[PDB]
Amino acid sequence: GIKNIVYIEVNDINPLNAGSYIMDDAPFFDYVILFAANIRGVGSDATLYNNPNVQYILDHKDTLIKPLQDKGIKVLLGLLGDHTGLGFANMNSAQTEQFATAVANAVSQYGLDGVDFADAWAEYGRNGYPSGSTGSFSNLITALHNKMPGKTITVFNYGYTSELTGVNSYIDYGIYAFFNSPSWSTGFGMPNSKFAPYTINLNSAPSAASAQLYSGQVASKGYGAIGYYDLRANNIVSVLNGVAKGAFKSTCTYDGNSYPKNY
Repeated sequence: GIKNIVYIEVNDINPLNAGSYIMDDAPFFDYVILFAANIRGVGSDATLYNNPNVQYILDHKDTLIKPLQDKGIKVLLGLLGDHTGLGFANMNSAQTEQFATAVANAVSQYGLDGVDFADAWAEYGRNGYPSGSTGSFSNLITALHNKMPGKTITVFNYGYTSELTGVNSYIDYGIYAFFNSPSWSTGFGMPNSKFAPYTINLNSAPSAASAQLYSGQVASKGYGAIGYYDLRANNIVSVLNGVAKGAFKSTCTYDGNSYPKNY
């Protein structure tokens, strides 16, 4: 049961567009990631910051999130560094529990299905924060798991993720971080059934022939997911139908609904 996991840049793209692709009377995509809320060091606090676009979607969850979940799509909050020098991987123990508390609170408050960690753009070490890893990234996954054990946690395989092997039982999926070409390996010791070794950039899209070939390999090699980054509001069905044929022996169709970002 390969899962299709798509990241949506909510600064540009209305997440409802993920619901416009259909394969076998179900949404093509199984997980939608609202990319992204940020971790921000503010003095000695580790903070969760939702920019106006993220916060608008969360404030309008009944119209911008719930319709996806009503279709059976799991909707996750993306988490990304934001240039303050503090990131997932250089926190002390107090900051780790602060950030875990903030994230779990966001998931419960907005009725989300989980979170995705993308350890990018933290600019580790700026503003007096540690320049290297403190080992906090593994403790953060454990803290968050303990606060919300039935919710999904995915990890984009970028940054300090190599440290996560000891905690990987708490991680549902890992996603390969480079686009349009598979790497037949996994990060942080994940089994193949919990990894996407192939991640399609839906903005700078590959050919449908490359998507069908590589997705068929994802399936025949027993991997459990395929990643998709930057679904836009155009009709990208030729690529997704390539995957449907390759990985799912099926087809994917587009319903024509291009949802605007008018907020």
